[PDB]
Amino acid sequence: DNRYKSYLEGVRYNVSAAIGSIDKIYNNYKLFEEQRTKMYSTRLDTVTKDQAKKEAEKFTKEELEKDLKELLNYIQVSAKTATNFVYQKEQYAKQRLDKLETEVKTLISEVQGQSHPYEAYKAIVRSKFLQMKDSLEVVKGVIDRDGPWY
Repeated sequence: DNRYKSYLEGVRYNVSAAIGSIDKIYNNYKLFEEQRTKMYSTRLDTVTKDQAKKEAEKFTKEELEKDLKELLNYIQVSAKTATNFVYQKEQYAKQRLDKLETEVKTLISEVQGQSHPYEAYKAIVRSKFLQMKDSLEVVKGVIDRDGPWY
């Protein structure tokens, strides 16, 4: 019905948003790591090291924690709406979102434990983080299709 379409539209919206968060954090980590390496390089001059230090100092622990909180919020709202997908073609999305919610809660718990930006990033971009985009893309494929599942 039209109510079900509204549920699909909202989950699609939030899962896309979550994937944006996953892409943002990972890329922020990559850039942070690149700039940190430069800033401590033995083969680079002070001008270059200085610029790297300035770019590295922008990656705060607070931005990461807020990014993970945003990610959790999009996923947890989606998981609740996805109860409606039980016994429907999109059902597989419900279990995957519940499990992602649990996993992102763990990452937030990790980031709080750490005090410095680089170590917080290093603690959270590991095995389970690095499968999250793939899992959300599985969800996306379940909830937003333009033809059969081949």
